[PDB]
Parts: sequence; structure tokens; C-alpha cells
Amino acid sequence: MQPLFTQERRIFHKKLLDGNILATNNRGVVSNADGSNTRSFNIAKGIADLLHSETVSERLPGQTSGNAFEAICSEFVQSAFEKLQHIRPGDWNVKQVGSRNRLEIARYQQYAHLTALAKAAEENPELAAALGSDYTITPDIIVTRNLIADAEINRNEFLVDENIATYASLRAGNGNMPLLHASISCKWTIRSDRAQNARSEGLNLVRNRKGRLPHIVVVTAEPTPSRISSIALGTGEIDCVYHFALYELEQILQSLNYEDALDLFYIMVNGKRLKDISDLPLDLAV
Amino acid sequence: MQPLFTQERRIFHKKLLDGNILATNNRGVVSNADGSNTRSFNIAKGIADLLHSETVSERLPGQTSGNAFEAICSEFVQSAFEKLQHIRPGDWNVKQVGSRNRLEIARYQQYAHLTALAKAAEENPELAAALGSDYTITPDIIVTRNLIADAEINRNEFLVDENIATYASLRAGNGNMPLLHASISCKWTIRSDRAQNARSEGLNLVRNRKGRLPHIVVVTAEPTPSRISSIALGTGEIDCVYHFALYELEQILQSLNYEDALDLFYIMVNGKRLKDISDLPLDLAV
Amino acid sequence: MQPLFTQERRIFHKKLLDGNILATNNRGVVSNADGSNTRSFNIAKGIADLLHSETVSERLPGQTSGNAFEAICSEFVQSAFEKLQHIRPGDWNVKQVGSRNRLEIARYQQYAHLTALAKAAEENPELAAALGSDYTITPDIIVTRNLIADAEINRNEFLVDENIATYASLRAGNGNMPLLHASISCKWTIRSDRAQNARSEGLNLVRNRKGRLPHIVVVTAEPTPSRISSIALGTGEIDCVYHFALYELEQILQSLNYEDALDLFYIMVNGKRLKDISDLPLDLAV
Amino acid sequence: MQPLFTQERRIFHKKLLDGNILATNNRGVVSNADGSNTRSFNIAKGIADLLHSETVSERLPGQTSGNAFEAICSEFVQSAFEKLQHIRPGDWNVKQVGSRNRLEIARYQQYAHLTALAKAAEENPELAAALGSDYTITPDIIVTRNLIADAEINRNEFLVDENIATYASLRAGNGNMPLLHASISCKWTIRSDRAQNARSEGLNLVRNRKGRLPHIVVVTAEPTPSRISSIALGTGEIDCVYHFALYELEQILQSLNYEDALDLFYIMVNGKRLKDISDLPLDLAV
DNA sequence: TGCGCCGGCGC
DNA sequence: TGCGCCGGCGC
DNA sequence: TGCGCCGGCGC
DNA sequence: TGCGCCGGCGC
Ligand SMILES: [Ca+2]
Ligand SMILES: [Ca+2]
Ligand SMILES: [Ca+2]
Ligand SMILES: [Ca+2]
Ligand SMILES: [Ca+2]
Repeated sequence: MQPLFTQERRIFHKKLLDGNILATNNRGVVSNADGSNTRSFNIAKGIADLLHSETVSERLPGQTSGNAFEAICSEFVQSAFEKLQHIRPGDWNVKQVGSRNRLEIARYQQYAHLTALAKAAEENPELAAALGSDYTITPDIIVTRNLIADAEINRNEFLVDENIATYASLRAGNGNMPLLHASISCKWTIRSDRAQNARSEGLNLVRNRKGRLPHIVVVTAEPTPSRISSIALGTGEIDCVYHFALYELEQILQSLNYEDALDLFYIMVNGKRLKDISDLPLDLAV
Repeated sequence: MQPLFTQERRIFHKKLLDGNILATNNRGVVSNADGSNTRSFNIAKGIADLLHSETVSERLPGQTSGNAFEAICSEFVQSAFEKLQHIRPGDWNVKQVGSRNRLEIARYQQYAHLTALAKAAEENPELAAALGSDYTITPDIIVTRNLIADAEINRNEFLVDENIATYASLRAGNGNMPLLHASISCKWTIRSDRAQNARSEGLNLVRNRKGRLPHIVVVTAEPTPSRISSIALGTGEIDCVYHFALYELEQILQSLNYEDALDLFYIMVNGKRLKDISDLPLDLAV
Repeated sequence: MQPLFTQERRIFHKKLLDGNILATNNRGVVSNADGSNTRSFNIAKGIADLLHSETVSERLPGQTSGNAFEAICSEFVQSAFEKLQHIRPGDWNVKQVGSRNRLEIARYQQYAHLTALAKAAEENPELAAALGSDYTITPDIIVTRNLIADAEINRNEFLVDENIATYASLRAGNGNMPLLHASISCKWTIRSDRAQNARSEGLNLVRNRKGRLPHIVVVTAEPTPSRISSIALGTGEIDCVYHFALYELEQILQSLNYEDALDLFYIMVNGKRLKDISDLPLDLAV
Repeated sequence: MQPLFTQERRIFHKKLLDGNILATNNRGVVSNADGSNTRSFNIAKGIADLLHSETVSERLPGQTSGNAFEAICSEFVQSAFEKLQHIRPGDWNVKQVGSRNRLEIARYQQYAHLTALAKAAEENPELAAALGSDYTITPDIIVTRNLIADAEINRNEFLVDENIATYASLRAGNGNMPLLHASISCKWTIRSDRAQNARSEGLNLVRNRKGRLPHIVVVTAEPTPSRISSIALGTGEIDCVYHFALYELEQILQSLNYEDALDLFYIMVNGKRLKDISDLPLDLAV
């Protein structure tokens, strides 16, 4: 049959189709297009043909398509990542946090101290104002790793006891919390202004961490390379951007002769800023 | 037996005593102390006593203790990290880079674009000037990961063929290099001004990466908490600092009844900015 | 009569009213409210009463209200700033750039080199991909300062000739461009996601500058302190946020007893992150 | 007469020759040279010759040349900047801070919150640890601006009463302190590692400011371009570097026929990363 | 070579 | 309540 | 006091 | 064409 990552990739698409997240309205507008832009329209039509989309229905409201894209991205990650246990073992959990959560990063080892700052600020309003703060990281999807018992550390050799390596992050106990492995931002579609919150979130993770920075990634179904470029280009905040259908996007850009769009596409891909959704699970194993 | 990490820790200490790196001169000054300062003198002597330091010899040139401390840290990480294959598998290398070689990080995937950038500056002086920046990132010790065969991704299951997950960093071939896993900076002793180059370096890794940030840590044998804090305190550049002899420092701070410095020790240690050398191998397995 | 800044402040409001930028629809929704949020509705109603708004008309499309708010903010700045010539002299120009421009910062001394990087990237696609780039700063409104002749430098004393101070930024000649004094972002209303492009723009200005960083400021008519807070709180990117009607906002928060909103309001104002529109001209003279 | 800035420049040089800061020891080593290196030896001797350095004495202790170079830079800036009141008016102070005093920038408006932050850490150790960071920003030389009376804002026109522009930074009273205009770091000579503390400091000013960023510059007497470049190259932390004797350096680089170093000089100078001491007073008037 | 190592100690 | 989701489209 | 200055020179 | 504007509102 298919290789399993290939099957999960199609499962991923099938859920977008089945849910009418991806569909075409009766004016021929594919639902991830900017219907008032010809290039967006054409690129999204082609991807949707390549994905064998057939349903005709009205575009879903954006809150609905945004939410569903996250859940569906979340299910793909969890399912594929859990097959990489021999390359990246651990007690992994993949969670869609939500578009309504907050303070959630403080749940995790590298950012726990942010609980203490918040509580300090609410108690002392002078401290609140004097503070820079910035404890507002609300990821769409997290991947976390729970902590390991000595039994696991000492699986094959007597490596540790209670008198050595007493601060190691992976060691369960002393009120240690789970590690944040990845923050995954989802963008069903992009406009260059609303795309920038992924950068500020990446930036917040970078500047406030105690310990190893998580993976910071963005997944998008945006059809146009230019809008993808407002989040993908540049370094420092975002590790890499992953497209819901890269291969399909490549094909359509080639057959349409949007030559600047194709050039921008290769700049990002060859520039290590844009990958396929199927590359994400393995990139989470590095 | 002792746990193996406790044995490794004692081997790291005995390399510093045996190699005359950590020793006491004819005036009673321990060789990581700042002899002009009573507290640094007393804290360092206290650490040497708890390490059972016995040798009398004159302080080595700075350049020699610097290099030697670095080799011995490098050997500790390599021997101890190799025990952790079941929690962080792979084909790992640990290397002690040096000022001799140039453009070292650019041999690794997340920073390879820096070669192209330098070649571009080199041929066009107008471009060299426009970009401004030249010199590039040179950590003391790096840990790198070699890439993985398809047979090993597919060890258990038919996960990938050559038509899926084709940009994934860990996958061998496709114009791929090894991955930088960790940048480890060493400071045998510290002065607050010359500590800061570990921060500019950390920042360079951060801002320039394509892919997940490496581990960015500092290992130091500095005796006084105030000097350690010049590098330890704060977040954003350094993941964590590792003391060469944390338990002994804590113990001497208590015995010398230096409460202000004991406070600062705990600010750092309780604040997750400072740990023992022995936490580092497990911290690199996150 | 009124002090002149007070008159410009009312002129500013009158243009928002006259243009129906600020008005109330026939359901009682004030046009800067989020009509589906009760607190937004109530706060905007009160400000609009305090500004003596009377017109009833349908909300303008967002592209129209956004554009007009910029022009109107632009006219206020220019007009008031030009009265500060004795505190901040110079050949000043205030320009609404537009929501369609690009590369415009490269027009200015501190960012000119960005022209060279763009031209280098389009010529060499390998260089394009290898590049980090990030020359995408599109301010809404700029303030610039043209360069000064020796006659002005030497107005009262013979300070300079052609053999001293030959690189001074303010000196006209040798193909020197005008200085960027300020970038002013306008946000008629806010949602926390679309607010973050002001941060990335501020960040781009910070990281790419050669010479003194411009003022980086945000002007907003957003009624709710919480949405204002998604751009105002935190430091490093934005110098300060200026509200189109702060005094009115203070009054209404007090009379409504939204006590957490009032607390957040004082956190920002007392925390030097939020000011009135009338404070901007003087803050541009520092 | 010479132009006044040319006279000031010669007075700055003669303070270094007369004060024995810049001199040649009995071995022919000029006192800002690294005697072990032929190029630094030759470039420094060449600069001393063009400055008409005549004194023979032994090199002063590092601590003394460091401090003395700093006082003399400070005096140059103060005397020359005072001539620029017609292009940058105000009530300016120039001061040479020192390691003796602590929490110096916090006396200025944009960084006053740092006092509150430190007081908060000091009373609550859990908070001190949560925040992590303690120590704070200590530039070598600062230029500050005192605040302005209402009579002077209203000198020409009735601009403001007490009901408008009530949070404006420049306006005296209302719980206002002076403004930090410039942070000036000095490095009599450089080594690449100890250069980097001017970068961490620059970054601290950047990231922590409430209001416009101060001028952030470095003045250095370092002879070799490679060492100057360790601080000069790049953007984001330092606005610009200023050489103590740029014309003389350029001239010696040409006469010594050191083409590689001449290149690097131009990369820096043409790239707007390096200028002469004499450009600094006008650069602070931007 | 020259970069970046650490040390001594003045302010 | 409220935060952040995407969509329509003018300038 | 102790922080942050610069210097010598090994690798 | 295309970039960035704001608005409606679900989850
Ligand atoms: Ca999202
Ligand atoms: Ca080092
Ligand atoms: Ca805007
Ligand atoms: Ca200095
Ligand atoms: Ca010495």
C-alpha cells in the first residue's frame, strides 16, 4: 500500500474535504482562496483539483475553518509523530490548546516562571506597570514531553541516583513540570498583517525561555507564495513554515506560469523556510 | 559502584587536578580564584578542599587553562551523553572547534546559508558593506547529529518512500548536511565584560537559524556567584549555565557564611539559570 | 481661545466626525466599536458622546476608515509638530506613505543599504534564498528630516569645513539621503492578531538600522483597554501607543465601573505605554 | 582659524599625548598597539607619527588608560555638542558614570521602571528568581536632557495649558525625570571577546526602553580594522562606531600597503558602521 | 597569523 | 467576555 | 568592595 | 496585483 506518512497526508486532506473546510462555492471560488484575487483563485482551484475536491458548498465562516484546520493539523501531527518513537522516544502528548486559552505555556518547564510574574503583577499594581511582562503565549497546538523516572534513565545502566544530576530537566520530581517540545501555529489562510502574530509568539518563546527553545513552526493552507512569504521569509522567530499541500502548490505554479510566484516558492523551499505538511513529524524528531 | 554520572563527574574533576588546571600556588591562591579578592579566594579554596585538591604549582597562562578546561568539558559531555541513546538516540558527534578553523557552524544545516552569505560579500564589496556583518559564529564545543537512512526511519514500518517527507532535515541525502544539536561555551573564570561574548554568540544562533535552535549553554569554573550571574541571569540568549562544581560551591557558601552570595546562588539555581556539570548530559537529551 | 494643541486635537476629532469615520449606525453601534461586544459597544458610545458625535450613518468599510484615519493622524502630526521648531528645529516632512507602498524605508539614511540587499537578491537567486533579508518596512506615516548645509551648521560659528566631520549624518552631500525621524502606525480599531504587525515592523526598524533608531509609535482609536494592551504592553519594539481620545476613554471607564478595564488603563498610562494623541507632537521633539 | 571641530579634535588628541595615554615605550611599541603583532604595531606607530606623538614612557595599566580615555572622550563630546544648540537645542548634560555608582540609567525616564523592578526582586526572592535578571545597564558616558518649562513650549504661541499634552516626556513636572539622550561606550583597545559587552548593553537599552531609544555608540582607539570590526560590523545593537583617529588610520593603511585591512576599513566606513571621533557631536544632534 | 583565551588590579 | 479566527476588498 | 578596565600571548 | 486595511463573530 501507501507509506504510512502518505496515508496520514491523505487522511489530513480527506478531513478538510469531508468537513467542507476545503470546498468550492457555486461561483467557482475555492474556500482557501482570496475570491477577489485572480492569482489566489487560480492557485487554489488547481490545488483543489489536485486533491480531487468535488463538493460544492458555501465557504465556512472563518472561525469555523480556523478551528477545524487546527484540530485536523493536530490529529495529523499526533498520529504521524507517534511512529517516530525509535528516532525520538518520549512520553509525548499533542494538544490543540484553542483560540480562547491563555497562560498555557506557564504550564511547561521552560516558561513556568511566568506564573510567578503574573501573580506578582496582579498583587502589586506598581510592579504591574513597572513590569515589561509579555506572558501572553497562546499556541494553537502544543507538543509536550513528560518527565522520566530513574527506572527509564537507568534502563540499561546505573546512571543516576538522588545525589547526582539533581537539576536535569527530564527528571521527574521536586515539582518539575512537563517540557514544551513544540508550538505549532495554524493559518487556514493568510493576510500579511494577521500573519505577524506568529512572529511575536515565536519572539516571546525565544526571549522568555529557561532551557532549550521548543520547535516553533507554522502550518498554512494559504495558496499564494507572496502571503506565505510574509510569515516564511526571515529568521529568528519561526523555525520553518509547512504548507498543507506543497507538492500540489508546486505543480500548479508550474502549469500557470506565474513565474515570479514560482521563483518566490523556490526561494522559500530551497531557502529552508517552507516545507510540506509531511515533513513536520520528522522535523519534530531532530 | 557509584552511578555512572557520579563517576564521570569525579573523572572530570580529577582531570582538572591531575592536569594542574585546578591547583594552589605557593601563596595559597587556588587557580580559578581572583587572588586580589578575599571572597573569591575563600570560595575557591573551599571548593578545592572538597575536591581534595593537593597540588602546589603556579597558575597556568590563561590561554592554557582556557583550552584545557574546554577539552575536559568536551570529554565529559561525550562520555556521559553516549549513555543516553535510549532517551535521545542518534549518531552524535562532540567536537572541540577552536579559533584555528573558521566558518564552522556553516557546516551544519541550520546555519549553512552563512557560507553563501560570506561568498557573496567576498566577491562584491558594495554588498559586503551593505550587509555590514562579516565574522561568524564559533562555539567552543559543538554536539552535532548525523543524518538518518531511510531504512532506519522505516525500521519498523513503511513510513516514507521518496515521494513524501522530502525536505525533512533528518533524512540523509537531498543536499543535506549534519544538524547542530548543541553549542557549548566554556569560561574557566569570568569577568563581567568578557562573559558577554557568550551572549552575542547565543543571539547569533538564535537570529540566524533555519530550523530548531541548538542547545545553547555555558559551562564555567568561576567561584563567585556575582561573576557567574553576569552570564547566568536573564533569558533569551543562554538556555542555562552549568557550574563545574555546584554542590561544592553551595557547601562552601554555607560554611563561609556568605549569605548575600548564598542568596544569589539560589536566585540562580532556583531560577533555573544555573545547575551542575552533571545535569548537562541529561539536559542535552531533551 | 484654546491652546493650539487643543484646537488641533478638536480639528482631528471634527475630521473623524465630518468624514463619518466616527459615527453611530441606526442600531446604536458606534463605528469604532466591536458591535458584537457589549464592553466595546458601551466604551465607544461614551467616547462618542464625549466628542459630541451626532451623525447617524452606516459604518464605513474598513479600508476606508483605515485610510482616512491615517491621513487625519498625518495632518494632526504635521500641523502640531511644526509648532515645535524652537524645541526641535529641522527641515521636517510628514508623509502618509500608504497601505500599498514598499521598500520606502530604503529611501532613508538608516535603511538605505536595504536597496543594495534587494538588488543583490533579485540578481542572485542563490543569494536570495541564502539571505535572511527582511527589507519589508511599510510605515503608515513617516516623519523625515532633510540634511543641513554648512551654512546652517556654521550659522553662529565656523564649526566645520570639508575636512572635518565628513561622515556626520546631518551633512548634505556625497549622495547622503534624508533621515527617518519617526514611523507612525495607525490602527482605527484593533484585534490582537492583526495588531502584531506593528511589533514586527518596530522589530525590523530596530534590527536593520545604521544610526539612531527613529521614534516608533502607534496611534489607535480602539475603545477597549484589552485590545489596546495587545500592542501597548511590553517593551523593545514600540516606543509608546497614543489613543485618539484618551481623556474621554478615562472618563467613560470611570463612569462604567469596568474596574479591570480601568486598572489595565492605568497600568499602561502609568507604565508609560499609553498616552493621548496630543502628547505625540511633543514626544517627537525629545 | 581652523573650524572649531577641527580644533576640538586636536585638543582631544593632545590630551592623549600630553596625558601619557598615547605614547611609545622604550621598545618602539605605541601604547594602543598589541606589541606581539606586526600589523597592529605598524598601524599604531603610523597613527602616532601622524598625531606627532613624541613621548617615550611605559604603557599605563589598562585600568588607567581605560578611565583616562573615557574622561577625555566625555570632555570632547561636551565641548563640541554645546556648539550645536541651534540644530539640537536643550539643557544637556554629559557625564562619566563609572562602576562606582549603580542603577544609573534608572534615573532617566525611559528606564526608570528598572528601579521598581529591582526593589521588587529585592523584597521577594521567589520573584527575584522568577524574573531571573538582576544587574542593570551602566554606560561609560551618558548625555541626558533636562525637561522643559511650559513657558518655553509656549515661548512663541499658546500651545499647551495643563489640560492637553499631559503625558508628554519633555514637559517638566507630573512625576517626570530627565531623558537619556545618548549612551557612549569607550574601548581604548579591543579584543573580540571583551568588545561584546557593548552589544549586550546596547541590547539592554533597546529591549527595556519606554520611549525613544537613546543614541548608542562606541568610541575606540583600537588600531587594527579586524578588531574594530568585532564591534562595528552588524546592526541592531550599536548605532555606529567612532574611531579616535580615522583619517590617520586610513592614511597609514594606505601607506603600509595593507590591502586586506584597507578593504575592511572601507567595508566599515562605506557601510556606515565606522566614522571619525569628529562626526560624533553632529551625529548626537540628529 | 590572529582570534579569543584568562589575569591582574585600578578606580 | 473575550480572544484570536479568517474574509472581504479598497485605495 | 567589586566591577569592568585593558594586556599579554598561547593555541 | 497586491498589500495591508478593518469587521464580523464563533468556539
Ligand atoms: Ca493560528
Ligand atoms: Ca569560551
Ligand atoms: Ca496601520
Ligand atoms: Ca567601556
Ligand atoms: Ca596580564
